[PDB]
Amino acid sequence: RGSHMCDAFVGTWKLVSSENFDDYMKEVGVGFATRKVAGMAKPNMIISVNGDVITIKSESTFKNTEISFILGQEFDEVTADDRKVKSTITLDGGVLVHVQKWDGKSTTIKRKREDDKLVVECVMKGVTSTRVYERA
Ligand SMILES: CCCCCCCCCCCCCCCC(=O)O
Repeated sequence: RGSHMCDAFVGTWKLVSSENFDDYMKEVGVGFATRKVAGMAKPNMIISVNGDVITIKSESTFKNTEISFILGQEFDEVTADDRKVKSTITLDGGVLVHVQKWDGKSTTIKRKREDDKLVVECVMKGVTSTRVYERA
């Protein structure tokens, strides 16, 4: 009912820069055609909070996806590249930390506020991709 910690994430955000995303997708195991088309996308990310439930939507020409979750509570996620993963998202000192597990593999996506930006760091096996979003 009062202000939530994650309120700083709430809003509509647009992708403005990406680094190393193709390499990150390769490490995750994303196939050629999906990497090419997904790498071209300039998504909007819409984040909202309602009680304990955080919703993150990604809208792009490639795919529209949405996840809703409670911090610390594992859920099923079908990713944009059609991985069926088990996901858990927590808040660690202001940073949303999203761990995806599938097929004995794991990747971590961190989302944080930096100045007026929302910075998304995707990490797989030593490869990091940084994606920067600004308010739409
Ligand atoms: C981010 C949506 C468009 C690109 C879809 C990428 C599909 C393959 C990789 C899935 C990992 C998703 C990484 C999230 C990064 C982000 O939201 O910008």
